[PDB]
Amino acid sequence: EDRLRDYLKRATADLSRVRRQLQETEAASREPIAIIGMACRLPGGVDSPEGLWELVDSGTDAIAGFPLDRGWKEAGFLYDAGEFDAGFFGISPREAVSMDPQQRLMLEASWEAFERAGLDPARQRGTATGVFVGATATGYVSEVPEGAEGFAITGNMTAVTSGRISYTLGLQGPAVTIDTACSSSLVALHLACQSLRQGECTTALAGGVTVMPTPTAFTEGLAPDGRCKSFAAAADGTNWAEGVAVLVVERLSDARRNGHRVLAVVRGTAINQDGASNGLSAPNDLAQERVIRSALDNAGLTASDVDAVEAHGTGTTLGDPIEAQALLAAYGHERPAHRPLRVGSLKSNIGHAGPAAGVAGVIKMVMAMRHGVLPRSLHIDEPTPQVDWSSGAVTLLTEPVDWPDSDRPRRAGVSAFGISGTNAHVILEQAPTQDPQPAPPVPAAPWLLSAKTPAALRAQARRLHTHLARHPHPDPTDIAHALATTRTPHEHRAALVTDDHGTRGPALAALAEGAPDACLISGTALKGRTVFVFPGQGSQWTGMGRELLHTSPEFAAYIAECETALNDFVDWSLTDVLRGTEGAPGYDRVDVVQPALFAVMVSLARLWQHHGIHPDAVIGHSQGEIAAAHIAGALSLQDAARIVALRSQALLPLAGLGGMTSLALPHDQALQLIQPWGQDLSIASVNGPHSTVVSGTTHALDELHTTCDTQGVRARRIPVDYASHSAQVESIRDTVLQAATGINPQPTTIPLYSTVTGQPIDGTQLDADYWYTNLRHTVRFEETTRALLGSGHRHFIETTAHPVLALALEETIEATGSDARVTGTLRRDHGDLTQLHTALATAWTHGIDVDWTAVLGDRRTPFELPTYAFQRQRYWLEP
Amino acid sequence: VTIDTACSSSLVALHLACQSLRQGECTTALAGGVTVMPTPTAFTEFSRQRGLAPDGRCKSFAAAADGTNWAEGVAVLVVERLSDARRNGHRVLAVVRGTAINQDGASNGLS
Amino acid sequence: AVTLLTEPVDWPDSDRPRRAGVSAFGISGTNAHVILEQAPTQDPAPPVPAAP
Amino acid sequence: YLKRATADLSRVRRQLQETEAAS
Repeated sequence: EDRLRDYLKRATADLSRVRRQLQETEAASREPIAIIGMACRLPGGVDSPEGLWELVDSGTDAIAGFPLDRGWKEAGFLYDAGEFDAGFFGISPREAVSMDPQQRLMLEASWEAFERAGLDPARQRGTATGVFVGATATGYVSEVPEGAEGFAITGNMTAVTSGRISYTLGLQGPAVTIDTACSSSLVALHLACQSLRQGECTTALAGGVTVMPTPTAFTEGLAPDGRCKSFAAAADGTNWAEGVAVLVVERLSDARRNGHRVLAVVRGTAINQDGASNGLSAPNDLAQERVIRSALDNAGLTASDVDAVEAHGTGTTLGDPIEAQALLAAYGHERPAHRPLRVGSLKSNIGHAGPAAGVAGVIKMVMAMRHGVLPRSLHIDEPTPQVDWSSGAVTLLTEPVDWPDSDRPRRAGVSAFGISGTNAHVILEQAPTQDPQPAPPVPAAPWLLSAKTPAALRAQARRLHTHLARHPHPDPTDIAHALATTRTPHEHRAALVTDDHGTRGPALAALAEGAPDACLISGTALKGRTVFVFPGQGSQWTGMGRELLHTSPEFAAYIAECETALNDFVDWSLTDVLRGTEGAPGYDRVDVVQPALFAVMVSLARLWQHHGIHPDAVIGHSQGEIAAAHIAGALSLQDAARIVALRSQALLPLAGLGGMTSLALPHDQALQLIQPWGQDLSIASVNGPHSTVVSGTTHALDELHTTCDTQGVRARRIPVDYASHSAQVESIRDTVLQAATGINPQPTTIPLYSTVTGQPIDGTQLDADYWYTNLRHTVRFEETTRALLGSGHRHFIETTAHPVLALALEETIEATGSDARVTGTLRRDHGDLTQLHTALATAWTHGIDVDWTAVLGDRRTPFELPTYAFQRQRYWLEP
Repeated sequence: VTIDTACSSSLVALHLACQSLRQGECTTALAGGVTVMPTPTAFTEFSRQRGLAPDGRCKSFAAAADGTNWAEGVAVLVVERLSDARRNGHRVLAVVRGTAINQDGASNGLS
Repeated sequence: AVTLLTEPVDWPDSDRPRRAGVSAFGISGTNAHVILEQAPTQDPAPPVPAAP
Repeated sequence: YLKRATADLSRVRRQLQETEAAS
């Protein structure tokens, strides 16, 4: 039978899906963990992973004199350990002074590591992000400011070194500070890897920090010259170093799925104990072999699969031989003698960083893998004779060596041992080849930049300019996506909108110096609700929407819907009118301009919503209230299209008998002037403190313009031959009432602030007589603006083809003294994506939240940007 | 591993011991915590923050609650996978069926 | 339905196993909760003379 | 023929359940 063939096909598919789920679940406990971001501050001016690379690549010895600015011969120091941007993290100067520099260093480094992971650290709030820190308590506070005693408690708790990161960034995964002495940061990496492999966290920070505020570790085997001569015959002790090093890790399957760039992969990790060693502080070769083999077993690898080790290599006579013996036994056998394990130690460059040493070594090996070179380990006069180097294939990195990647991925071990006896070994593997579909570019893609202060914004522009000059970079759309989706929008904002070449660079240089530029938009961001403004007459222009119909599929879809709704009440095609096709009527007719403006405003409002802008309220002017009521959910598209189409056709009998004029006078003075004409004239609208429109018969208006010519009053005749909002629309009252019959006025989903009543209105009240009243009586736009400002509205977006009420709104905002701001959508002869992006970037600049993925695309090839330009200040308790 | 997550340290230590056993890293584990106050510092510092009960009693969930108070102690557990306790013939005192750790995140203050 | 133990209460073994949660919160924000369950009830040796 | 495919699925389902329970 045929049923068995159909049954087998669906049954074997279920078996294939089940076996895959079994394989993925079994291997989850040993899944590779992607390293997606890193950050560090280490001796010798190191403040980034590339700075660390440039130090080891150039064989630099960072050991130098003790600090002169701490109230205390050479060692590895962070001379700027007290430099912190307290303002950035919401910390007061009093709280920052009594805060342990280890906590402060872990905050800036963690923010940077998330930025280098291509993650906006602010978008990590509410996520299952864990924080694992290896740290020990130091003598920063044994003298603190008065009242700052509460801050001294949390400010010097080792537990808060991890917890503070989770508090400041709103992370919900566990924050654990661990202390396994000089193996702490590598054990924290192992715990972050276990947490990710158990599904406890989605992402995690793993790192360590060391600060020596007082001279103490130097008093308690030290090298006389202060240099850690790792595995050298002249090895005569270790020396201590200050530092911070953190990583952002994630399950490799999640990094591939989320499109994060993988720097390297933690293939395996293991932790163990020396156990019964010959003394508590003494290392154990058998236990170090056991931890190396556990890391290999966990990685599913053998000794010959690992090319190099970043050894613990402190430079002590006790430790160095023991470690080399364990490396010779665990890694030196069962491998080609001509492919020996290469051994080196970052401690020869900067010193023993204690809790932070292990992850500082992981950062060094990730950079060695990405650069394809194994750098030299300093001060090796000869390989120490306390080791039998002939008993295994293990060689020291006495000079730099190239690292090939043709045959298989580069792999390296990183070790960390402690005085308390707990050991850690991690196995790193090169990031796999990332398979790139090339999406098209978006024209005039805005480049966003922001910072907490104006000085910091200038530094962001300066650093981004230097970054792009020193590095060949991808297309401007990839840089735009990285700036808009991988960086936090702070208070002081700037956007660069241009489709030309040779313009973004000089604009950044102008932004860095504080000067203006044509493509540069600046402003301070705002709390505050948003209002979509829908004017009536005046926003149209011949050719509006035609560029957007060709280049915006979203706008084309909304216009098409508007066309389907208008067809049942109109004898023309909306698409044909907007495009100006052969046979279509133009905007000279009231019955085509009002329904076309309705569709442009509705579609531009839906387009703003598509780009992530959802209005808290909507306001309309005369006809504009039909579009506003539709967006408000009160009127359906078919019902709103009916009212605007039939109401504008009802106006036709009034053609030529009247008009409208704008006066630069307040309402009371305009009403005082209009008196000698009685019902022939009416106050049509009151838009601002010095903007009133008057409407009536074409005879009384010509006489009124003659009167305004005698008195010093600015008066401009509106180009329309209908007297809307005047006693004349009483002649078409029954037809205007018929225009809105058979409508179902529904309740509002977004508040509609009526310009008929000056207050919010229930959508069910937008009945036939309401639409007659809207056309007949004064548009109280200023009063309704004043009500919106009073109810917390600070962003007004005119969803129009050209700004009409922007000056009036700004005039009202100035009268009330509010921080509010106004932006349009398109301008006359500028209805393209360049202008749409300029309006979006301008609105973003004022503090409105734009979904830049809807504008620039969901995914692009990642582009690493510089990290935040911290404006650090000195904070050091003087003892 | 020595854990410091302040007043949740030993319970976080138990969570980690449980996960270490679930991942096969350990066959058996010790999980616990210890507190000795050789100096009177915790009393002088937290009473300044008015976090301590004047009479010294932690009146858990009472209307009269007016602060906490410090105690010294040591408390340890020996844990093992339930399947290994049954196989090894060990007497099971109780089972840790579920465990979890997390963060307050963005709370109304660090403390 | 959460009541304080203002007085001791008997904890019956019948029906299902006894279960209890344990909480520990910290000043640094890291929380912990553990769920304990009663030892399973599914858990003839002749003597050895003069057993030391 | 489908008895072997169904037998394999019954084994894999049990192995998936007991592996998840072990975690």
